[PDB]
Amino acid sequence: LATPSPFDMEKMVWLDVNILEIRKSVLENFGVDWSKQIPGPFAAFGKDFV
Amino acid sequence: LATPSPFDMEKMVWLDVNILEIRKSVLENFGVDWSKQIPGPFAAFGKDFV
Repeated sequence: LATPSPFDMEKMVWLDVNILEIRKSVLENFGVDWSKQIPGPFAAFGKDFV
Repeated sequence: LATPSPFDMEKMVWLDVNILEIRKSVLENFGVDWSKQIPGPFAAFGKDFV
């Protein structure tokens, strides 16, 4: 004839979460940048034999 | 011969909810910003041997 409870009281849990992030960066760009491809010498010939 | 009730009177529950929020921010931008890429020296040569 016994009856159950509507529900069972459960233990409660507390959760503590930490998330830590650090970012660092360095950027340098220095010097003299020259041309690396330049025109070369040229030669040409032309004649009319007849 | 007994009959059930049309329904059962249940207990009534009051819920009180509080949500609190605060945001703060600072933004600074100061100094002098110069050019970092400038034209460099140039040289050119040209000749007609024949």
